[PDB]
Amino acid sequence: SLKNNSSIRNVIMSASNANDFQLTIVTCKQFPKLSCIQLNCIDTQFTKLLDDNPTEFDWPTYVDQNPLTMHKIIQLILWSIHPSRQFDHYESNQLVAKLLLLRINSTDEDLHEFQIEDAIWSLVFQLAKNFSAQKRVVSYMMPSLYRLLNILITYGIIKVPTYIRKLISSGLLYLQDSNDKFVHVQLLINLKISPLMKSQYNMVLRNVMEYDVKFYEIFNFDQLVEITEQIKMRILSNDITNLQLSKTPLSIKIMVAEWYLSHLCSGILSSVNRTVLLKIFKIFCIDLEVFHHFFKWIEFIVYHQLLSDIESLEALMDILLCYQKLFSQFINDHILFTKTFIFIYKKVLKEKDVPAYNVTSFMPFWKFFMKNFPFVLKVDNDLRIELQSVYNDEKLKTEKLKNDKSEVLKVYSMINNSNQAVGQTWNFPEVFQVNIRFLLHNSEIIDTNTSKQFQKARNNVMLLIATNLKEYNKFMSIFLKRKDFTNKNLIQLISLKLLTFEVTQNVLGLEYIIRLLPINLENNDGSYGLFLKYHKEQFIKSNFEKILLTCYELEKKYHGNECEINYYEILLKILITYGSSPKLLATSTKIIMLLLNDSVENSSNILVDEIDHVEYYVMMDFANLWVFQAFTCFCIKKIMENNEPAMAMEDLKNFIFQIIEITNSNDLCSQIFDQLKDMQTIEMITQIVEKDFCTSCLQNNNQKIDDNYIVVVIEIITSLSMRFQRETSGMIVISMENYHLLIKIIRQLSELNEGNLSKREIQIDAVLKIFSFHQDSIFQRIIADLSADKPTSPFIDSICKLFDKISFNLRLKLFLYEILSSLKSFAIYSSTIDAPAFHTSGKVELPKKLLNLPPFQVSSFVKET
Repeated sequence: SLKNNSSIRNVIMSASNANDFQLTIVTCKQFPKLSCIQLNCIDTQFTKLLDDNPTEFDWPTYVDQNPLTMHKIIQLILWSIHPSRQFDHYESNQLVAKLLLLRINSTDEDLHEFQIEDAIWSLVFQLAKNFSAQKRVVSYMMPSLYRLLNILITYGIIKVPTYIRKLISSGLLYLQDSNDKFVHVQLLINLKISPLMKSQYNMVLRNVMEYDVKFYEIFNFDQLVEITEQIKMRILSNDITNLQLSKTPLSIKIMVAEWYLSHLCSGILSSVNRTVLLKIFKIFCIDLEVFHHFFKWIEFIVYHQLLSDIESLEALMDILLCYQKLFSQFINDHILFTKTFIFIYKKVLKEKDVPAYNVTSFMPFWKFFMKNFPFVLKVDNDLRIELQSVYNDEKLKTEKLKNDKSEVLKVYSMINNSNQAVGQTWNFPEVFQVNIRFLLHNSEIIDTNTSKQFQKARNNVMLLIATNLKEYNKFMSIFLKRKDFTNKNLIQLISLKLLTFEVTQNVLGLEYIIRLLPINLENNDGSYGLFLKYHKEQFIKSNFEKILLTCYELEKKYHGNECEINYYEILLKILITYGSSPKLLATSTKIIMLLLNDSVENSSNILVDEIDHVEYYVMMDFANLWVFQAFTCFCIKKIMENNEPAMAMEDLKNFIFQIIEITNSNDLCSQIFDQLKDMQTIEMITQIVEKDFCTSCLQNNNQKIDDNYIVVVIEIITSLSMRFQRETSGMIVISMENYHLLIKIIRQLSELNEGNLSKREIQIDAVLKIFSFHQDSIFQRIIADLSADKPTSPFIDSICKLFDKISFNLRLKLFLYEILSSLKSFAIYSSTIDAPAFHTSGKVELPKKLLNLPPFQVSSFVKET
């Protein structure tokens, strides 16, 4: 409510980001300016995945501001962090679209988005390295928005008309204007019948000095032929090459996917094994047909079932899908489909029948679904019991021998005794030799070996652990080979518990270019799990700094890991803790420059000696990815506060805070910065944050003190002050502390000044009232004032009481809200006095005057109006 005035001011507005002069030297990238912060909203988005975020946002009417802001967040920071981010954004937009009551502020939103996309092109301009990365990354975000936007709320004709109007402006040659139109026109994914007349005509107009030139449509036909020929027979290498060739044009790939999807659906024979992984993986390369893959999977589900071993592997894909799985909305059918597979299986030779990956998915569905149905519940209950029963019967060795014998196919070599002792070595050796090459004539043997290894592990957990430990000690297996092994059967936890320093670096990043079973979840889970292990490894890794391999990799990994890791609330504290340590750890000015590296990496993310103010400006550039900025601010604040002199802290703390706030000079950004500085300070120390608030209160009082004398720039000053003061108050409330700094002289002076002139009160009433209300919001100051009256001799008048009375008299018709606040304060004061008078009564006699002024019934209520 502190920033209520600011919201009204916002109109159709746009955002342009300009690099700072200091930033240009360090090649820093500016973050597009935002009308509103909704930082809490930004924080929510990071932890939104695998939770029911959509129903809850509905509660807050942030569609006018947050939805536009949400698009920016989706575009800006997730490569692997938010796989379902564009889809999630579409869902958010879709929800808003569904909840439509008026034509106004609905259809236009799309127009505004188009304008924003156009704005991204403007930012790139000509020959700007910093601008290009932002614009280029912005161009990719715009392409994703165009795919999502086109499907639910976009017009092919309206977009074309806007582009035509735009060229007109660019009659005089402009380097920036020509490229953007061509780039956007190039992959708008328009319907073929509609697009040919319009797209070709547009190209003809821009044909001069254009590389694509004429016959853009023909290129689409040629691309479709190339995609189709490779797809029908073999051409696995060719398919990969086709994407590389077709990287330039997104639209051609989209057309090809539809043709591919139809062919897959038509074939009566069910897809199985490697082909399914290859079919989806190849399709995965083309970004546009995300839905098509899901539809194909469902149809496979709809169609006769494939091999059982493949089905287990297939679920892996579903697990990777995560939040994106929800978009398909085939969950009711899927449960039925899952049950159908359980019903369908008959001729399965695997005794173990492990369902842990499947059991985990079912558990996620129960937690995620939050609903009860007849078909779903019975199937889930039935699935848990069979796995439990096999484990209990797992100890018996006849079932183990029988399962082992079938894969082995030899009756005599049961190997029942010491199966782990010999089979594991064989499993370890047989699997290792052919997995890397992946040229085995028979697909059946590797699977059989894997099944045998799994069975042994299930049979004796302790024995399996011992065997795993033994393999590590021997160290006869290459690290590259080991990574492949970990993906399919070896446990990451065992690798994690005991590993070589060189091995640990290898363990963190795995290459999936070659076709293989998806291992996206285990790696994702470890990263999500902790911040101490990674930081510790980097620190230990950083110190050696040798051989230009592990050390080089570690620096890259740490920077990459922070960017990759989502700014979760739990994660942010860890991130702040690590960032603070990094900043705090450096003992030299040159290292200070190194942090510069982090900001550049964050604003890039592509696979003389100055002093404090430049750093403050760098902190100021930020839009949403504020964990790093917050940590830096907190460290700086802590250093300034800890000057070891009481006098020194006031001189420096006040100056630093004012400069940082003055430099920001904004609303949402300023609020975020104050909160971040406040949040970081509060997080590090509850008392230090309280100390900052007292300093802030003193700073606020000084600003408030000027108010009587200055009489100027109320709007700019109040917005920064209320927001900072409000944040401090929130922190204090959170800190469960009612303690406040004492500045009796300033509040009284302000009240007297306001009371004396009616006209003065009328001018800038909202700013004055909000400030006074914040000051009296806390009951700590009020209780102290009451004590003095009891303490003071005789019947001497109270200045504060007089000021309050004057305000009550004076505050008539200033604002509807102002009156309410005044009434509330008066009511609260009487209650406080009553609370104070709980012992024997100290006589005041000013209560009657106060009581008469505030009433909830009859004439008095009207009197307030």
